[PDB]
Amino acid sequence: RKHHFVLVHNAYHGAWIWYKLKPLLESAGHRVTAVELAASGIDPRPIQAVETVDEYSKPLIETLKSLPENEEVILVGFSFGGINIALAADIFPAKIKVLVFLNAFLPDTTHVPSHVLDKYMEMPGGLGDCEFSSHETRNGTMSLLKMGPKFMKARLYQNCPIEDYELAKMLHRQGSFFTEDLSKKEKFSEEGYGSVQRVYVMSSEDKAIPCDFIRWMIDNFNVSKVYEIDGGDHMVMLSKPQKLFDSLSAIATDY
Amino acid sequence: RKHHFVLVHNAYHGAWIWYKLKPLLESAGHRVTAVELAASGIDPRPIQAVETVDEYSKPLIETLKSLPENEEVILVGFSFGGINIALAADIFPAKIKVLVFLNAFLPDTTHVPSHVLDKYMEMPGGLGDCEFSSHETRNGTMSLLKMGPKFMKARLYQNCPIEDYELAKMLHRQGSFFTEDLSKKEKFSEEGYGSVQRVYVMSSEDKAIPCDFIRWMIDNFNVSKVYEIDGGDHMVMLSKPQKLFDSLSAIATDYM
Repeated sequence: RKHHFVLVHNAYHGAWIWYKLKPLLESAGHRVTAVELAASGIDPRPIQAVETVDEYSKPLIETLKSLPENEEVILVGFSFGGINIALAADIFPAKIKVLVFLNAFLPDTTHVPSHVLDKYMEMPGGLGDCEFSSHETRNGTMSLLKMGPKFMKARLYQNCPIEDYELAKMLHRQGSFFTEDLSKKEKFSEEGYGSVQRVYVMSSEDKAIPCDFIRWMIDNFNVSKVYEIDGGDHMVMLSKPQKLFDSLSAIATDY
Repeated sequence: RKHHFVLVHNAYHGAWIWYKLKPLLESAGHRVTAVELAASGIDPRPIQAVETVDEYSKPLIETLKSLPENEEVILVGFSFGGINIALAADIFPAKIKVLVFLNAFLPDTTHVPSHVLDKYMEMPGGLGDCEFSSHETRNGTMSLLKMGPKFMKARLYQNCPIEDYELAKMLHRQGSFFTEDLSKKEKFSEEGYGSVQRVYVMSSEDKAIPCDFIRWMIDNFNVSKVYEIDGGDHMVMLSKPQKLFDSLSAIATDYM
C-alpha cells in the first residue's frame, strides 16, 4: 500500500532539501508533503520575527490540522525537525501512524523539551565558522545561528555532490534552536507524543550529530526500530536519496 | 586564462539556479559570483517592497560597484536577467569584458527599455496557469506575476531532471517584469550599454522564449556571436549545465 509522507526539514534550511526524495517517494505512489516552517527557505519572515518554537512549527501543525479526517501520516523529522515532530505528535498523535527521526534530535518525555539540545551544545568542539548572535524578544533573549561554509562542507555535506553544497550555500538562512523557549516549555506528554510509534534513521557518517550522541538519545528514549544508512552524511536526503527512500519504504511496510 | 563570471538569474527565481554551473566554472579555475537580486530567492524583501527595476537590480550594481579596480567580468544575464545586465552595462561598461545573453531578453538602444518585453507579451500563447496580479506604488501600478506548476513544467523545465522541477516548485517566488517602470525609463545609451561586447547563447528547445522571437531580438540588435545549446530548455543551466559550461568556456576564450 501507499502512504502520505510529511517531510519536515532542519533549521537553517527549508523544504528544498527534499527535492531528490520527494519524486522518489511520489514515483512509488506515495503522497508527499514537504512542509516549509517559519523563517525557513523562501518563507517571507525573518528569524527575528519568529520568537517561539511554536510559531516556528506552526506551518507543520497547520498541515496536520487541515488533514482529511481519519487520515494518518508518516511524519519525518530531520535534525532539529525531530523537536518539531515531537511538538506536532503531542497535539495530533492520532494523525500520525509513525514518527521518523532522521538524524534528528529525539526528545524524551522526562526532561525539559530543550534537554537533548542542551546536552548537545555541551559537547566539546564548537561549530567551525558558524555565526552566533542574540535577539531580544517579548520573553527574554533568543539565540540565533547562521552556519559557515567550512562548517557546512566539513560536517553536513561531506558526502554530497558538490552541486548540493553549492545549492545550500545559496539557500541556507540564519535560524535558531529555540533552546531558550524550549527550556521554559512543558515537557512532552506520554499521552500524546509518547503514545505515537517512532523509529530512528541514522547515517553512518553523520558528522553533525555524532553516532554516540545519537545512541545516547535513543538509549535515553527508546524507538521501535533503528535503520542505518551506509555512507550517508548529515544531509542524507542529498547524499544518499535512494537509500533514504529504501529506509522509508521499509518503514512504510513495517507500519 | 581564467575569468570572473557574474551570473544573474531570471525573474521568479534566484541565485540557486546556478548551483550546477557554479562548480563547473570554479572547477575550471574561473571565479564565480551568483548575484541574488531583490525580492528574489531567499532575499527577505517581498516583491511588493521592490517598486522599480533599479531597486530590483541594486544587488547586481552593488556587486560591480565594489569590484576590485581594473577588474573586468563576464556578465551573464539569464532571461529577464538580460534587462538587468543591460542596466548594469549602462552604469559600469568598463567593468564588463563581455555581456552574455542566455535565453535572455536583449534590449536595444533605440526604443523604450520595456520594448522587447512588450513585444513579447503581445505574442499569442498566454501563460498557462501563471497568476497575474497588480500592486499600487508611488508611481502607478506595478504588474506582478507568479508562475503556475503546469506552465513551469511544460515551458521552462521540459528537459530538466524531475528533481529540478520539484526544487523549483519549492523555491520560485512571485516577481515582476517591471514593464511599467521600464516604459517610463530613459532608453539604454550607446555610449554605455551599446559599447560593451555582447554575445547570445540560446537553447534549441526554449519553450518560454520562442526561437523566432529570440531571432527578432538579435535581428533588432546585433551581437558578436550566437552560441546554441542543443537540447536545452529555457532552464539550460539545469538541463544542460555541462553544455552551458562549454558555451561560456568558448566565450571566455574568444574574449580573452
